[PDB]
Amino acid sequence: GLVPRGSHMSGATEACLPAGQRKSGMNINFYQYSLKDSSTYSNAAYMAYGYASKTKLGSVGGQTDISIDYNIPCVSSSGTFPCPQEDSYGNWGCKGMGACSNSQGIAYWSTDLFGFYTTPTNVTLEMTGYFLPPQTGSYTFSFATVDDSAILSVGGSIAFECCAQEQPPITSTNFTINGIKPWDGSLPDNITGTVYMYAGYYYPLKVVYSNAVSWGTLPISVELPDGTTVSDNFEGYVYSFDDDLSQSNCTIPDPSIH
Ligand SMILES: [Cl-]
Ligand code: NA
Ligand code: NA
Repeated sequence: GLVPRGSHMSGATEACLPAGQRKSGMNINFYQYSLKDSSTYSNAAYMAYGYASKTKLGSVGGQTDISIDYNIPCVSSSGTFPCPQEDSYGNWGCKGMGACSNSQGIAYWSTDLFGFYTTPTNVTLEMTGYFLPPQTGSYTFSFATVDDSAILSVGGSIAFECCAQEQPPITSTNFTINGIKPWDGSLPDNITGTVYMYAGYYYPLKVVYSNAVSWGTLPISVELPDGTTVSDNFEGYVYSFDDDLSQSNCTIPDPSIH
């Protein structure tokens, strides 16, 4: 037939064609989150949008390396150095450093999260931008682990609205990856999610990440239609556009027929 039929029951992911100046990387907004609060970040509403009701701490733009790997200090006999989580032992030391004199349970200040000075022990952040698929097909995003709670959303009206990257968060809880910390322990059941994407359309992407104490971890990857994996450094795939709420044609509700 002359035209493609379209994804069944209007099932294609919404994408966008912003007409403004494209900028490399994602924007990161930082919000207050309380030290040792193991409940707030277990709620879907909080992780989708409620985080923005807490105080905004600041922001950084243009971020292409988006994985998180925050290691608390070990105040050791040889100086103060970050301790890989898997090297921590006892009550407590860090392998190759001896015993640590400092508490694992206090807030720590660092620029490890995107160069922004804050407390990676206890914070929530929102990454926004647009993913640009180079190839049409199935993309599988993943979190290798999650310390402590995280979601990933892809698509217009799921991550955010087209041409409206900078707006307050939308209320969708239709997460592509639900890595929300379970109520009473365990890892979330599944930390991959798949999206079918058409080459050359800009797909809204939101990651919301929260930590309550100590180590923070969110190693982000995507497997491309050709079977290759991109991990941590998403340069060439992720972009930002300043809002243009007046660009009438920006939203492509069905890229499979556009
Ligand atoms: Cl040691
Ligand atoms: Na780590
Ligand atoms: Na943690």
